This record gives sequence, structure tokens and C-alpha cells, in this order.
Amino acid sequence: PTATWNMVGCDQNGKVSQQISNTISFSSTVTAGVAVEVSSTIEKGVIFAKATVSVKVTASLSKAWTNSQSGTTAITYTCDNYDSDEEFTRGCMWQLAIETTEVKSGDLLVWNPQIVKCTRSNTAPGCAPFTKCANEDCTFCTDI
Amino acid sequence: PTATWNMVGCDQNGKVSQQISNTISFSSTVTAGVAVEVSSTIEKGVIFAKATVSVKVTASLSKAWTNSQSGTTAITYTCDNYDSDEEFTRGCMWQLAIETTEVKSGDLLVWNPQIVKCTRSNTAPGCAPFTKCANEDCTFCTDI
Ligand SMILES: [Ca+2]
Ligand SMILES: [Ca+2]
Repeated sequence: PTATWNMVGCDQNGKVSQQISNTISFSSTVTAGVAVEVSSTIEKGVIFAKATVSVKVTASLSKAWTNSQSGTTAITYTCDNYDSDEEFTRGCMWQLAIETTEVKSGDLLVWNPQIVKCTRSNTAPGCAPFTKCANEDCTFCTDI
Repeated sequence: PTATWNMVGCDQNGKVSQQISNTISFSSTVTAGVAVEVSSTIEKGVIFAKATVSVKVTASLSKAWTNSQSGTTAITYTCDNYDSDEEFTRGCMWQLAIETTEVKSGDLLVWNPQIVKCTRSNTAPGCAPFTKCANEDCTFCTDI
């Protein structure tokens, strides 16, 4: 047993499944505005102390145009059987620990592939992807 | 019985399931703008009180570019059976109380694993993950 796996969820009493999603989006906005300011002031100031009062009135009008596009991918995995080939009715879903080479398709679709495994209980597996316990206490692995 | 569980939902008359989701997202915006202000003022002021009126006209034009990416994981659990192996037609769903080591996969995928259990009724279980009542009043637990 070489590989190390991360546990992703355990259910003692039924199914476990997962969905993994990535979104990429690009957006842009164009804004055009105009403003009109009409102020005035009255200031009286002779022999020593000066005092003013101002009244300003502003009016604005803008218009923005946005457009955007996104793309998303979503992979879903379900636990259906153990390595022994019996139906899965409980316990844990595992994800291979190696980080992996991202897949792209054009500018806004991206995947990052996972390799998922399901086991009877929550004791961590060691066997390689597509490799099964060969002996009772799982110190050897054979091709599935 | 060692473990403590939190109740997450009870249905006296059918199924209970849950879905747990985590999203991580990074975004950035770049904004470039340009403004033109064309003001003027008329102020008349001799012997002793001064008075002005101002008219300002502004026009702006900006453009923002945003791009973002997110990633989300969603694990779903369903209650299918009791520890006795009968079909689940009512009862409660439980979540192990210990906080748990988060799994990551690159920059925007995160899980935090749960261990879920389902029971016949709403009396709190104490048995360890993958461990079942061994006796009528559940003071001892055996491997499932
Ligand atoms: Ca086989
Ligand atoms: Ca059993």
C-alpha cells in the first residue's frame, strides 16, 4: 500500500455522494455620466470678521452597461459498492491525496480531476487507485 | 459508549438526508476612469458684501474589468438503514461532535468531513463510529 487518501465523509447508516464544482467568469462594465452643479454664495466682509452662506444644487444622470459570461463544471461521485463488490450501505468516501493536473476547455471551463474510493468503515485505506486489499489485514494490494 | 453526537434533524414519518457545501472564491477588478470638469463663476464685490454664482459641468467615463473563479464541494448523506440493518422509514440523523481535519485540493476546493449516523428515534446515541448497540439498553457497543 503506497497511496494516501483523505476522508471526505462517512455515513454509518446510508449513502454518501459528492459534487465538485468550478466556475470561471469574466465581466465588464462601461459607465457614462453627466453632472450639472449650480452654486452661489453671499459673503459680507468689511472691518475684520467675514461671514458667508453658500447654496449648491447638483443633478446627475449616469448609465452603465454590463455584460458577463461564466462557465462551470460539476462532477458528481456516488458510493455504490465496496472493493468486494457488495452494495454500499455505509461508511466512508475517500479522495486520493495527490494534487492533479487541471483540465481546461476554452477560457471558462476548468476541472480538477479527483480519484475517489469508498470503504466499509473509517479506517484509512492505503491501496493504489484501482487496487484492492489482497489479504485479510490489507498489507498487500492487488489489481481490482 | 464514548462518543457524543449532535442531532441534525428528525423525521417521524419518513426520510431525512443532508447536503453540506463549502465554496471558496477569488475575484479581482481593475477600473480605469476619466473625468472632465468645466466650471465658471461670476462674483461682484465692492464695499462690503460680496456675492457669487457658480455653474460647474462634469462628465465621466470609466471601465471596469472583473474576473473571478470559485470552487465548491458538496457532500450529501441519506438515512437508509438502522444499525439493525432494517430499512429507515423514520428517525433522526446524527453528526459526530468532534471537529475534524479539513481536506483541501488546490486553492478553491475544501471539505470538512462529517461522520453521520441514523437512529430509530430521537434518543441520543453514544456508540463510537461504526459501532452498534450490543445490548437491549445500549450500555455496550460492538463493531458494526
Ligand atoms: Ca472484483
Ligand atoms: Ca449488521
